[PDB]
Amino acid sequence: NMLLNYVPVYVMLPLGVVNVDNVFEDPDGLKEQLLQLRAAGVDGVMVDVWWGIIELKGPKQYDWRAYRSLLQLVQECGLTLQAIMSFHQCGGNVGDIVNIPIPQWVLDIGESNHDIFYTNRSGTRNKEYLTVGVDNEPIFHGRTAIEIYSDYMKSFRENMSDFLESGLIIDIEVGLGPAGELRYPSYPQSQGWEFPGIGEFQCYDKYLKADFKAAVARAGHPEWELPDDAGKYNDVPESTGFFKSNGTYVTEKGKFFLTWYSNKLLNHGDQILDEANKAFLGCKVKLAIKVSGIHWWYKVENHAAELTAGYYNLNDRDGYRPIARMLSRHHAILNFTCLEMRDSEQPSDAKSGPQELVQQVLSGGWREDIRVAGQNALPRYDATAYNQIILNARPQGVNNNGPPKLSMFGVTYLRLSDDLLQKSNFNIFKKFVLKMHADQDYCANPQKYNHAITPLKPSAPKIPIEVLLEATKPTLPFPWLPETDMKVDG
Ligand SMILES: OC[C@H]1O[C@H](O[C@H]2[C@H](O)[C@@H](O)[C@@H](O)O[C@@H]2CO)[C@H](O)[C@@H](O)[C@@H]1O
Ligand SMILES: OC[C@H]1O[C@H](O[C@H]2[C@H](O)[C@@H](O)[C@H](O)O[C@@H]2CO)[C@H](O)[C@@H](O)[C@@H]1O
Repeated sequence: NMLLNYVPVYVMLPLGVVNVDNVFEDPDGLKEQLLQLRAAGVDGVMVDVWWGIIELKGPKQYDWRAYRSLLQLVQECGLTLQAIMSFHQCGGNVGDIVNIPIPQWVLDIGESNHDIFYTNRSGTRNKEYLTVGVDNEPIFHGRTAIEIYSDYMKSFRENMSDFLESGLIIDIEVGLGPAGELRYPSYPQSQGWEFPGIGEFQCYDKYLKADFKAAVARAGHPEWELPDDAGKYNDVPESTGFFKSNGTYVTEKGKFFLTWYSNKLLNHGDQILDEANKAFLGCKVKLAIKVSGIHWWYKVENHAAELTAGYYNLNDRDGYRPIARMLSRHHAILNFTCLEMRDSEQPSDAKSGPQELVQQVLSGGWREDIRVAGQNALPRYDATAYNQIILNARPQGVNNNGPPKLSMFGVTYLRLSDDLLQKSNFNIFKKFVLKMHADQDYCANPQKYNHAITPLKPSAPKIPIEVLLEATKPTLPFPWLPETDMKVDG
């Protein structure tokens, strides 16, 4: 049956649907929009559950009331929900039209200890997320950063228990860094970064610097220092000593640093996911993390932008499959957030390969036998964008005999706005939804298309770092069709 080819579609809700004062501002307005989505066959919606709004007053001072009202409305509108545990700030990244800082009480501690923030070589502190350096430092009124995240998710589970039991929440997206993505804030617009700048390493806070120094000492090179020839945010790779041909990134010193830098993210994610598995154990939901799509400079040997973000990906070293393998022990979903771009849409001087990057990441995930989901990186309303998303959703097209050999677990569309609802735009979006559903009508029971969700099982045993890194072995991607067999153009 064709339903086996069905890929669910979710729509992101506006940022700030619940304001900084923890108030569900316009219920009636959202309702009408939500009903529009329901009639269009949309499967569900995605929302940020902002740490800065909920635990604002103080440690463990949670107020879940506004979010309970929101979930109630979504449920009433016949939609499922993807809940993001947003432990980051809204404001300094593209599209952030509202300002939502992390909890003030955490920022107060940051006033006396500036090193709890990601820091660049110049010493600029980025306050949008707590550095991985303090994940296990008990400096937040007795708790470590990971315990804060853990306590938050547990409180969410217990306070939204009725919604979880009724099957409203489809998956929990665990925020692991800037914009909720597992990465370093290497391209901060708030510090002047501009596409296609290579970005900057963010390992200069005292905790990470100390860890690095101890690490190189144990490696027999106590004199090694953090990169000091990597240039600045808006530089191009060839103008730096670190990324130029035969540069530092290829020396023993450089390879050690890059391995150390990227391993911190793998462990950061693995440790917090452990806490997430415990908090939602037994619940009928799946866990997911977000991986950013850094396509600029992907076409040059150095992959500079990926490297500064923490993805140690080179033409001869797969820096994404290790993440996918890590996720397998948690039975988690890899949500890749750059699914709509085509290489030709990028300026030539950016050496951008979003199409190839997508193929590499998705293939790596299917290779490791984990579920892969996606999302468009920038707002798009045109058919070419939707057609590219549909292609990536089912790389080899639909199968009339049974399930397609390759398919994504779901796609989340950014974002709900008045522009999307405009007659012509919404008309195209409806066709997009239809094609994602493989020409089938909206299907309320996920079991029908083999998406039944069972109780969350405890994570499998810890996988040693050396085993995760075996996944760095380059592999050929799965074959992609030149264009989808389910085009919106009709
Ligand atoms: O509301 C979810 C999320 O949206 C934005 O982050 C997006 C970003 O805009 C995309 O380009 C891509 O990177 O995926 C991100 C994660 O979904 C907000 O900036 C972020 O704060 C927010 O959590
Ligand atoms: O900010 C991260 C995103 O940067 C680029 O997006 C640019 C886009 O290329 C440019 O035309 C527009 O004016 O600004 C946006 C925002 O910087 C990348 O193309 C995206 O993949 C990144 O997510």
